[PDB]
Amino acid sequence: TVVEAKSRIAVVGGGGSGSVAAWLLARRHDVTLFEADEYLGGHAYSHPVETDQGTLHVDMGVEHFNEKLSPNLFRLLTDFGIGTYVAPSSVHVDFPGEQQSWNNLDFLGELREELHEEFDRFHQEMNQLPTSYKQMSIGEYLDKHGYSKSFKYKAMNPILSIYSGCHAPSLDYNLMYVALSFSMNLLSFFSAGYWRKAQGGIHSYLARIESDLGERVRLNTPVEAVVPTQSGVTVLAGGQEHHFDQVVFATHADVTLRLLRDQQYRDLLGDFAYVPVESVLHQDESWLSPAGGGAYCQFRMPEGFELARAEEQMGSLTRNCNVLHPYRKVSSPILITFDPQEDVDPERVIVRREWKLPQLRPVDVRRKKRLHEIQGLNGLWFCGTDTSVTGHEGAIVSGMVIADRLGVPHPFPDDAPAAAQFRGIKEFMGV
Amino acid sequence: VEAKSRIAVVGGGGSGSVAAWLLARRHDVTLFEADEYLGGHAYSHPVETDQGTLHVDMGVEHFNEKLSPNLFRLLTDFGIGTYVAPSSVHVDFPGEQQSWNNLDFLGELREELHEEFDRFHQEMNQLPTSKQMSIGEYLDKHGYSKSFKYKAMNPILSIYSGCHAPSLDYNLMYVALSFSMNLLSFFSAGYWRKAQGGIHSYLARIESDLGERVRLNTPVEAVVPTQSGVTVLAGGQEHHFDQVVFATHADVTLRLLRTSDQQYRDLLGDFAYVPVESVLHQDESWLSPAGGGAYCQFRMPEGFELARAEEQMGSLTRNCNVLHPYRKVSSPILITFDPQEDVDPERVIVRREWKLPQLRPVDVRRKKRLHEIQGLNGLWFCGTDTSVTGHEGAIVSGMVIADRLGVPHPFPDDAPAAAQFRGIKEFMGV
Ligand SMILES: Cc1cc2nc3c(=O)[nH]c(=O)nc-3n(C[C@H](O)[C@H](O)[C@H](O)COP(=O)(O)OP(=O)(O)OC[C@H]3O[C@@H](n4cnc5c(N)ncnc54)[C@H](O)[C@@H]3O)c2cc1C
Ligand SMILES: Cc1cc2nc3c(=O)[nH]c(=O)nc-3n(C[C@H](O)[C@H](O)[C@H](O)COP(=O)(O)OP(=O)(O)OC[C@H]3O[C@@H](n4cnc5c(N)ncnc54)[C@H](O)[C@@H]3O)c2cc1C
Ligand code: NA
Ligand code: NA
Repeated sequence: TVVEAKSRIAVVGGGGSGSVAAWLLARRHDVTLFEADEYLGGHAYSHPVETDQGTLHVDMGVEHFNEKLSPNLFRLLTDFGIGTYVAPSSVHVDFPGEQQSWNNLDFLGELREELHEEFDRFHQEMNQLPTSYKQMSIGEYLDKHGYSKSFKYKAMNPILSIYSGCHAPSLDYNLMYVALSFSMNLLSFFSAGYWRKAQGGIHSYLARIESDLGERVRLNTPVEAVVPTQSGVTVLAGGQEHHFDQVVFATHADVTLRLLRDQQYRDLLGDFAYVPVESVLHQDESWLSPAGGGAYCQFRMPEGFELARAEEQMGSLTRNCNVLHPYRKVSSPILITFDPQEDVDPERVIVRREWKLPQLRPVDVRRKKRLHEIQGLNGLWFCGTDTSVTGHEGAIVSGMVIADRLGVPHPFPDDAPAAAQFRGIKEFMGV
Repeated sequence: VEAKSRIAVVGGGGSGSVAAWLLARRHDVTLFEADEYLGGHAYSHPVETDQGTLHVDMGVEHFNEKLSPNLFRLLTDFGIGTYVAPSSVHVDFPGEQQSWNNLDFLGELREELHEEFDRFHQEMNQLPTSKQMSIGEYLDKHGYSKSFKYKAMNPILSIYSGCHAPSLDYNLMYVALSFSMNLLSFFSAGYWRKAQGGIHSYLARIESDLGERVRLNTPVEAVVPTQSGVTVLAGGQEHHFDQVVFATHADVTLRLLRTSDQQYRDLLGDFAYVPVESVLHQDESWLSPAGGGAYCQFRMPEGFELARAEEQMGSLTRNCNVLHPYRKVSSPILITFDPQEDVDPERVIVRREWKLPQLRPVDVRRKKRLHEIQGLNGLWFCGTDTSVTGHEGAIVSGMVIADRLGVPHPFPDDAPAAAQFRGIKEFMGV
């Protein structure tokens, strides 16, 4: 397929992937970016919180990345003159009994006493692993390598749930992803992980992308349908018909399919599994740990847990924002509880967000790769979290891959690691 | 070099011992050791406590499975366990609340320097993927404060370079790598492992495995390559060998060597060292009043002058009671390296005097050049001075020499251990 310059190209979905694709495609082509909600970024949302220090753009979805893991995102932020800061992944885990806890800052707690030897063995086994087990599950490994049910549900499951989704079948996800998160110091039982945050919310780089695009962006304009035709492609958005030569989808595969209007498409876009996530921005200081109230990530398992019913019981993850270095002078509590099990005072709740995260079982990964088939067929292209590897870097680099295929080359060839990532994703996507 | 040859090993530290142990296979080896034990820098001193006798690591104590694969397999095969001893660091300076640590964000120095600690980590991480300059030159060219240089950079580097060392003159890549690999960090404790029951445990085993091939308290006096073979003068006796392997520091190697070739002085002279004094004591007045929970505690004495900063050195204490096996103990276990202030003689268990090599790019360039005199006049060189830094660097150079003498790398199966060996063998130019 040959795509001429100055073509009319639409971008459906304006999250991180859409926005990057739209922004690079604004060079070379005439682009329009359709976004259902009142802002750019989607999972990258920074909610304004009023405080004594000013207005804070509090990250409720996407929060963390770093310069090793996310090179392209890092250069992008740099060039936009956006600073990053270190937000170490300090973790404290609370369970029902007296002193029934553990943390990655000190060696205190009954669970630490009960489990230290397994935390220690785990780190060794994880590190020796990347160097069978090709697509294995973390749960299968734990069982086959004699780890206690206590480690499985009191250590493994909570740590995995500091992201990776609480509702998610965390113990079923790919072994290599856990082995890598541990070797790369993203998760650890002995130290806080090396995580970075963007200066003045993650939205900062999107807010710039938004200005740079200007009139090309349609906020509050949900697409209703994308109909490829003999002539070109027809987009029905915000009660109007639009004529384009190409259409780029940066929406979740389920949304992509509902908007697309062949049953090869139903095969490749249907069956994509998701996990509900509820981010709750609140100020109810009763969620803070009485012993670990100084750690960034605080996990709490409610009363009547019962280790035998462990698959049924679920804990809640709170994020102590006041522990973030920019929020040090701020006097008002800033908490984020994901999927709260116990109650959260409605009087103290700033806002709630309801999102869906893709599952990461090797089958889901196998599904993603297969999309290479419908790429650049009937003037359609697919990018986003569902077409790429996990994380923000994965999403925004996927948008870069599609933009590159439409004659806008990778913006940072100079940056060796950023070029390597792009080469990786382009290869993963089969584009 | 034919099999069943008579080979001597001068120096019985980690490198010697590993080389001797692998060379016991294929050849008839003798291991000469000046001191009463095997290991040298790897020393574990017995300390009596209510819970038991502890083999307290006073020299070499840190490694991990990523950094030290060969050392790790060696320990495993000998049935020796390892534990996590995170590199928690607290830095104390003369004023009120004039400190910083890698566990929390408290302290005046933390307030004064947070932005630079943060910038540093980014710059370090982006660097190996981008420099034969010093850490000091980099710091200066990249606008870092003299406060950062002497109150943050210099103390953190102290953990393994020694409070004395012109640490700021050491190569940049060594710092860039120590930071990217989470060995040193201003935001988290480093992933460091310790051997269970002291580091000596693996040496104590090689000692048994060698038996009568080991000659302790037998300092070599001279190594004279002859027309016939080589002649070793050790403990007032003449010994006849076909090959001689030196696992002693280059300065010691030269003093022992008697060759009449100027080149030897060129390659072995000019090697720079740094004195280190390890002090195993129980004087709790060395613990930080604020950071007494961190593993590595640095203290700069009163009258520090930021302008005279090159002249003043601080002292590094190691809070052993923070180690997980030492958690039930009730007697303080401290190790102060190069104490500036007075340490109570009533509370001093023992002292050790050692010398560490300098790691300026010139020193690194010297090490590589030794490839010239290797396997000449029936002599071979291994050790800390012929290899990259650390215990792995040391024992793997002993393995490289053993492999050159027909004893192949013992762990080809272990992919990372094979890769390290391939690396060192290449670095050494052997
Ligand atoms: C709670 C949460 C926390 C996360 N934390 C991290 C983290 O710290 N780091 C990290 O790297 N990743 C994290 N992620 C993963 C995240 O999904 C990705 O990082 C990335 O943001 C996904 O980008 P995306 O644009 O493909 O998806 P989305 O962000 O979901 O973008 C899709 C967009 O399409 C829009 N859209 C939907 N329907 C229509 C329509 N009809 N017409 C037009 N537009 C439409 C949506 O409104 C949305 O803006 C997190 C995700 C969640 C949900
Ligand atoms: C205080 C200190 C702490 C350290 N901590 C660490 C750490 O945590 N981790 C790490 O990886 N590295 C550490 N090191 C670095 C250390 O030098 C190496 O890890 C390694 O132990 C060096 O091995 P080596 O055998 O080459 O040198 P050495 O250990 O010094 O061995 C040389 C041996 O030669 C002997 N010898 C000297 N003269 C003669 C003679 N005339 N005849 C015969 N034998 C002789 C000596 O007695 C000694 O046993 C530390 C070093 C010191 C001094
Ligand atoms: Na600690
Ligand atoms: Na912290």
